[PDB]
Amino acid sequence: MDEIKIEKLKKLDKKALNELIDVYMSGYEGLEEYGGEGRDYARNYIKWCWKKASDGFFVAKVGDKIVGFIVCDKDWFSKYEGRIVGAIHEFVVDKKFQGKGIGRKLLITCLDFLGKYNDTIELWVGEKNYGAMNLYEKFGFKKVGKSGIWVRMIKRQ
Amino acid sequence: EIKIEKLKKLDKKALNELIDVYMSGYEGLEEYGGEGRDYARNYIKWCWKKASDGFFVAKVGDKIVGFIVCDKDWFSKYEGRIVGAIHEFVVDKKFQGKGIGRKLLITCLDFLGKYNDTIELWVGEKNYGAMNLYEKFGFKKVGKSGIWVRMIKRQNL
Ligand SMILES: CC(=O)SCCNC(=O)CCNC(=O)[C@H](O)C(C)(C)COP(=O)(O)OP(=O)(O)OC[C@H]1O[C@@H](n2cnc3c(N)ncnc32)[C@H](O)[C@@H]1OP(=O)(O)O
Ligand SMILES: CC(=O)SCCNC(=O)CCNC(=O)[C@H](O)C(C)(C)COP(=O)(O)OP(=O)(O)OC[C@H]1O[C@@H](n2cnc3c(N)ncnc32)[C@H](O)[C@@H]1OP(=O)(O)O
Repeated sequence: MDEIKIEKLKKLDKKALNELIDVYMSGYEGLEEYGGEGRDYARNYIKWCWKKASDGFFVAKVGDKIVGFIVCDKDWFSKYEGRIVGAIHEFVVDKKFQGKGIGRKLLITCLDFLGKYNDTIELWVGEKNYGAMNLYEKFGFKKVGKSGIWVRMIKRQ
Repeated sequence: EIKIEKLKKLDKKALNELIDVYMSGYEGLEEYGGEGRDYARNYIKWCWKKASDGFFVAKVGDKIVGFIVCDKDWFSKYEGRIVGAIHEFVVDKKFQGKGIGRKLLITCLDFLGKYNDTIELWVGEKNYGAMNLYEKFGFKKVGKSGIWVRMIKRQNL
């Protein structure tokens, strides 16, 4: 059938950005409280993620279309850990492609990538996002703090 | 650093290195006593003959420290069709807990994913460490025969 290919996004052209935005909007539908409203919010955040961590921008593809992506930052400073750590800035899969193990593949790819650089991985997830938190805990992430509607999770080597 | 590559030839050097890894991971095959290496040798040769194109090794320098045997042509009567299979997967104890297994499994899934939508494997009933790792990669327990548990990873449409 169709292969789920995980690869580093080589470049963020208007075309790729458009696809990422569609995936983002699709995946965050219903979770606007955390994903923001409108394609503009998505466009700006994705561009920021690319500028900050293009080296760890992985996309899941089925054919010629991107169906999900994860942004891994090997150079993130955490005031909580008081040092440079790994971070996941974004992680989303097209709604139509969710529940098929694609997110799992992206997360494993992320852990393998960051594992070469950091002994700690930090992330923030919405407090109502029990689904994402369940996935993270299954991979060793633990809740360690909060900030408003956001929960901080960490994984140590 | 760790390097993952397809084994191109099962020569004397590679074979003895593979036996060393196998013996380490399976704590010496003490039931066989002085013939332990002979049993490991014959099994490795069998794996190589049956699935050489999916025989990957992890190397630290010029020495093999781990390996995985991926079979893209395994008939499973349980699934009632040809599926992908993992015959063996082991990392030298001195090199375990460093992400080598994860790298080998990612390589395995990438390889088999080009041919099969289903991957089957059998693991010891008390091998909680391996089962945990397989479950993180999407494998699910689906059966048992004697002291062996059958696990399957099936990609959904
Ligand atoms: C740093 C952050 O970016 S936090 C923000 C994370 N992103 C989002 O919330 C955006 C919206 N959600 C998504 O895009 C996706 O649901 C993701 C990325 C969270 C998960 O990816 P998916 O491809 O849907 O999941 P995948 O099919 O690989 O399976 C994920 C596993 O995690 C868990 N999981 C995922 N979603 C849920 C859920 N809604 N409820 C319960 N468990 C869940 C399960 O253990 C599941 O395994 P299973 O199928 O064996 O039960
Ligand atoms: C089809 C079959 O072949 S079944 C036979 C499977 N093989 C065997 O039983 C042989 C003996 N075992 C081995 O050789 C190895 O332990 C393997 C191949 C199972 C795993 O390889 P490894 O290189 O050790 O594991 P790797 O380092 O990639 O990651 C393993 C994960 O397992 C657990 N683990 C491994 N070491 C530790 C540790 N020191 N502390 C805590 N958990 C650990 C964790 O869940 C670890 O977490 P992470 O993923 O968050 O880092």
